[PDB]
Amino acid sequence: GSASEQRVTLTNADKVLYPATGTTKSDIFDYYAGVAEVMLGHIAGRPATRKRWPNGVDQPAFFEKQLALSAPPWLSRATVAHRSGTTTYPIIDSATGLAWIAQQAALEVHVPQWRFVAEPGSGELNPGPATRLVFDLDPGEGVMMAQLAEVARAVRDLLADIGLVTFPVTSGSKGLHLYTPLDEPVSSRGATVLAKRVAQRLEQAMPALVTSTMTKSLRAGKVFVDWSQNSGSKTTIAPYSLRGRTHPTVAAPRTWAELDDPALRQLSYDEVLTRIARDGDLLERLDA
Ligand SMILES: Nc1nc2c(ncn2[C@H]2C[C@H](O)[C@@H](COP(=O)(O)OP(=O)(O)OP(=O)(O)O)O2)c(=O)[nH]1
Ligand SMILES: [Mn+2]
Repeated sequence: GSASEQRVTLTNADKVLYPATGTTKSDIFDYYAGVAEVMLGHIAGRPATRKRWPNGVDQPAFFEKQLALSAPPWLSRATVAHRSGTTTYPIIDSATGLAWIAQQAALEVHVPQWRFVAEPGSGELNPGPATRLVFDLDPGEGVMMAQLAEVARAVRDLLADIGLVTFPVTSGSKGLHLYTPLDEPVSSRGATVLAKRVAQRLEQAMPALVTSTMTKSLRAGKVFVDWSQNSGSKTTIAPYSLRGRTHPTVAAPRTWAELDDPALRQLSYDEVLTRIARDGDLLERLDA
């Protein structure tokens, strides 16, 4: 047989991971198979952080970064050297990798905004430049859909001023993520400076509606435009990832027109599958 053959065996297919909806391991396994083609492009080359709920969303969960030796040997992996040590992460780059994610009850896949880059001579994978910016728009107390959308459109307009395109993704939880592919990749530190400059410019433009800082007392009635996830040490829920919440909602790509809907809400995994069939990947232009 082939040494590099990728195989995953689904166990406990009937096990309910979302008690509120009765969503099972098998549901999740089929979901990740269903979204593989559109999901993979946006996690390719990135260290994948997992959040796992072995007995579902009403039972304890844990983040996992290092790839355990018990994990399939055929999974791609690469190392990040940080201040305190060294971490070797999985890189999910095949449908069977996503099958492994399902089998792990890794409901959530989280990635940074940079990709590993192979050295010309050595071929060793090392962290490379940011390929895209992400903004996390977190609505504060009492912020309406009209305001959050208004703020998203303001971000998009400022980015267009600098020749960039913006893609909205409702997070699956409470807020809204905006991605923009960089014309020239730049260091994560540089990406973070740029993202910060954008958030501060918007805050200057609409200080009643937007904050660029974490400070808790300034949050009420404002959208927090979080630029800090562009840090190379930070990770953000991957597009098409499930969320480990009461319902199986998804970090779902949207159209700008959809954000114009006052009835805007998070989308469930079944809706996301139907939308892929109809429209393909709304994020097709974000990566590759
Ligand atoms: N403890 C821990 N926290 C993490 C890690 N990676 C990311 N986080 C935090 C920072 C991210 O903002 C967050 C990802 O999911 P959250 O629900 O907290 O933020 P998200 O923007 O997805 O939801 P929202 O739209 O604000 O309701 O988790 C990690 O490895 N360990
Ligand atoms: Mn948020």
